[PDB]
Amino acid sequence: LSEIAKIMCDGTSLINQMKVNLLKKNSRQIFAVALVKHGLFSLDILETLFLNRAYITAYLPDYTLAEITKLYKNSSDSENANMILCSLRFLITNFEKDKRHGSKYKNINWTDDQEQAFQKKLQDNILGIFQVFS
Repeated sequence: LSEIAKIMCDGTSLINQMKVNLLKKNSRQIFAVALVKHGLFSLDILETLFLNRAYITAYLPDYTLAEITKLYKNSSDSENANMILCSLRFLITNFEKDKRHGSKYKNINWTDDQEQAFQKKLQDNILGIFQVFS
């Protein structure tokens, strides 16, 4: 209810309505990203993450401003801070996304197939992210 505690002071009764929009209005990605960096990459939990308010329009945009902020956490004991994000680098498309490979991405291991595949995919959005950076 911290959000409910935050939304309450955020304005009276109509706040419950603005609670749903303002939830993802800022970050549906950084929210995911920090969470994806926090513990779990599971899309089902990601659904259950935003299912606590009010469909896939949240997970649709999850593919671009999104990918950027996830790369802004890179900072031995912090060696996995890269790994946790490094695993978030492998995972991508709807085929690979919609399935339990989302929980298998963190199993990295990394296929030699993708090694040339996502390099094409990151280079697709490599320019867009800097358009957000710059």
